Amino acid sequence: FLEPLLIERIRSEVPGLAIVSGVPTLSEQDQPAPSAYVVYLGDETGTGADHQGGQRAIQTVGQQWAVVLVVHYADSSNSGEGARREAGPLLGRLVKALTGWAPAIDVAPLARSARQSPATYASGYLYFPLVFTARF
Amino acid sequence: FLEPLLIERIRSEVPGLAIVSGVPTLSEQDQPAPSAYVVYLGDETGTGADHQGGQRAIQTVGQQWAVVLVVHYADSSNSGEGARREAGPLLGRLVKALTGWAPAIDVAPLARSARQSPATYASGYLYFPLVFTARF
Amino acid sequence: FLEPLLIERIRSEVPGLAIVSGVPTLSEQDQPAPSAYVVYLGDETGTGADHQGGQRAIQTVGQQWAVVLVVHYADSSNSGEGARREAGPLLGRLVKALTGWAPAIDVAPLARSARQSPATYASGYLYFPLVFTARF
Amino acid sequence: FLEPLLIERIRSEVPGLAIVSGVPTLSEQDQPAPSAYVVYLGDETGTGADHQGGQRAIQTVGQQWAVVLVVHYADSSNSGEGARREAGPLLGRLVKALTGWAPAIDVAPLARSARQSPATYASGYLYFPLVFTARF
Amino acid sequence: FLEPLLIERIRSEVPGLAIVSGVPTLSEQDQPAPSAYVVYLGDETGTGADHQGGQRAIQTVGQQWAVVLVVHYADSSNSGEGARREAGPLLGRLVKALTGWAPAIDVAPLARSARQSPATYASGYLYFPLVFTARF
Amino acid sequence: FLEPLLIERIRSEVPGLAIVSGVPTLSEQDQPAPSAYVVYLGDETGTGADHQGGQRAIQTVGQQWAVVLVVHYADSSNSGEGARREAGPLLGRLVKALTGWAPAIDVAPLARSARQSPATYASGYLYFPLVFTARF
Repeated sequence: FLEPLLIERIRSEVPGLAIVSGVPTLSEQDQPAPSAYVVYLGDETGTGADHQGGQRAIQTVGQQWAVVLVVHYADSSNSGEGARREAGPLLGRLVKALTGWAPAIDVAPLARSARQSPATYASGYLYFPLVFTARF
Repeated sequence: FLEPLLIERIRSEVPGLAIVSGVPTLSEQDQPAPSAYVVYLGDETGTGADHQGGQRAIQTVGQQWAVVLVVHYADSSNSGEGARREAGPLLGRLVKALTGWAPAIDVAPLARSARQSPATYASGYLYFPLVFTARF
Repeated sequence: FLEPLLIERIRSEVPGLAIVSGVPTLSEQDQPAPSAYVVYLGDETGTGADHQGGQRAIQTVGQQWAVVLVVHYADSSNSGEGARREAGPLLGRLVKALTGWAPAIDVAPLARSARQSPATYASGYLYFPLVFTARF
Repeated sequence: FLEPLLIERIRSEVPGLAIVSGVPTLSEQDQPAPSAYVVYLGDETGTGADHQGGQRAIQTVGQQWAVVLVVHYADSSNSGEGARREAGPLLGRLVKALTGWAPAIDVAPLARSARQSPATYASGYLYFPLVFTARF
Repeated sequence: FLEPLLIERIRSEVPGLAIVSGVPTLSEQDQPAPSAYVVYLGDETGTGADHQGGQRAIQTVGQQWAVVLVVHYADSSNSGEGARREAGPLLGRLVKALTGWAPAIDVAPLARSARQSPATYASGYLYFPLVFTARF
Repeated sequence: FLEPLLIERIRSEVPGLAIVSGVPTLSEQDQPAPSAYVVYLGDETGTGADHQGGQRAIQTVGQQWAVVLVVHYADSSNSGEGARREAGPLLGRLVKALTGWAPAIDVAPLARSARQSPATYASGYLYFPLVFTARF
């Protein structure tokens, strides 16, 4: 219950052309700019372990959080050259800022996943079903 | 089955500009005032324990209850400065009045959660998936 | 399979102004009169116990049945004074007539719940998620 | 796989005024005649018992089948007098013809339920959630 | 992965009047001809047995497949005489051609069910919820 | 998280007449060309085994991926001659390129299924519910 203090800098208006898009199916044909395009998948819950405490019946609630990549630059049905090759550094930047960059945390792990996040394509332009953990 | 006696003062017409809004997705762009914006999540049920009694097959039914924060003041895609920093006292007020302030209760715990209620943002303005327990 | 014989008197046309309303979301703003406003929640089923018999594979089927309270008299966003305080006797009348007043019953318990039926408000006028058992 | 031979007489055009109604929510206000008004609930399945055989992986499949009663004669919001009191013989006729009257059956029990079939009212005119077994 | 070689003869344009109907609710009132009217129910899956192998994590997947009978000849709300009595040979033909007539099969059982396939009527003209297995 | 490097060549614009079709129900009557027509089925997940590791709570996530075949050439309600007989080599090409052709993979098995992928027809022209594994 303290993430906003760092979320403020986590979010930095990634797209320069998209304005008031309310970003978080994709168009892939008329998007003004390659915005972050965050997505939500689900949640993780469990008890009967170190997560659960005493009063208030709360536990360390597992949280899910994913993103969608929209570049379509150098990849317009030609080949996957420049779609993720350029994203690599961008993917690292996104995964390091939006996740893994947490405030002073005691019971808020803010789990981050640098690797082991497979993504498969479809629709003929670009799909990226990212899989990351939040834990908070 | 006695909460209304204190609910009467729990609710005190938080918004001064919103009238007959039937508050309990959000707009985040044309809301007249920062109302309480309460939300409902689910329920908790269980038997075979101290909750269950004899006749009437009733038990201490776990109840879920959450809220949504809508301020968008000092936080208009600029930064999370003034969104929750000002809410902190307001969040405490809300969580202490709407929850944890119960009448003479014998089997109505009215559980309250001051901490351990994480919230994540999205849509580019403000999201707050509050997680609180009611137990009644 | 004999409840109608007493249901006939259970139902007595509670509202004097509402006519052919087909009562069993609520409006809370243009309702002519405070009708009973019965609601249905679900069912309870189980076997491998005294409920199950021999032939016909039938058992004492648990039945769920609830009501909604619509008074909005002395409680019009002012305070919860007169909403349930006046309902108390009315709630007892409803729960004693509609439930617990059964015909000659051998395997039809017709369970009734005088207490332990919590209700929470929302929408800014009145909500009452009653929880009662029927067992038949 | 032989029921039609007796279904032919099971069905005998109960309503005299309803024509091509395709009977199997109810109106309760403009129905020409009190038709049978059969309804379907679900199915029952199980293996690892005498139901399952050898080849073809088939078993004695439990089947669910219910009916809806629509009389609204002598019961028009007045009282439950003549709604089920007259139905009693009619209910027996329906449950004995539509169910329990099976052809030469070896693995087709065609279970019938004379009693233990509770029904609850609602909507202000008449409801009858009949519960019967078919087993085939 | 070889069924088409025999499916080619399995399907033989059963209806002579229905053209480009895309057959696999029914009308029962304006159908030009009594087509096969195949239907799909679900699937059967399982592991940890002889079905599962080594690589490719595949197993002998249970497959469900059913049909709907539409004759309405000699059975037009009169009686079930000629609806299934004439279908009997037709039902055998359908169940022997569409199922049980498989190519050279090693791990494709193509299960067939001659008997033990109950069907119940409704809607006042004809219903036939056939239950057959495919296993492939 | 490296598949695109080979996906780039996996996808090679199979249809020559279909342009900007956004391929991944089918029409089967006005399709310009026999495109790949990939489909998605679901996912496979599991823990408590060699899949799960230490930090990041990730595991070798099972992935599902299937295709739909649309040829309708030499098979136009005549017979299944030329529908899959010609597809055989095409099916092998598709299953070898789109699957089983993976980059340098350490924890990305990219499972491929040459056989044991049954497909059943329906709708009167062509259906092919392919079943393949991706594991990544």
